[PDB]
Amino acid sequence: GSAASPAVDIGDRLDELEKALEALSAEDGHDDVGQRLESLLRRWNSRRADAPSTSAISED
Amino acid sequence: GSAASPAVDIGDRLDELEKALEALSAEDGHDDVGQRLESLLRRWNSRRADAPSTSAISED
Repeated sequence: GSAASPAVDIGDRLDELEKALEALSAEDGHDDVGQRLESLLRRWNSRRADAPSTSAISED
Repeated sequence: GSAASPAVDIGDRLDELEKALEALSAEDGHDDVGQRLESLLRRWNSRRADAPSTSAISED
C-alpha cells in the first residue's frame, strides 16, 4: 500500500531531486549533493557504455 | 500530513534516484535520465561557483 518501488518513471525522482536543490542551491556548501548527483550520473553513464556492439542507434 | 518538502537530506532523493536508475540501467535508451541527471548538476555545480570570494575553505 505504501508508495515506493524504484523506476518511478525515473524523471519523477529527478524532478523532485532538482526541486530540492533549488532550495538547497549551495545554501551552505552543499557540495555533498554534488558528489551524489555526480556519482549517480557517473554510474548511470558508465552502465550506458557497458553494452555489446550491434547498432547503437541514436535515440529519436 | 502527506510526506513532501524538499531537502529531504537531499541524498534521500538521490539515493532513491540511483536505485531507480539501477532499474532503468540502460533499459531502453534512458538517455533522458542522464539529461536530467546532468541538467541537475550543471545547475547544481554552477550555483556552487556562484559565490563571492572570501575563503572558499575546502570541505573537511
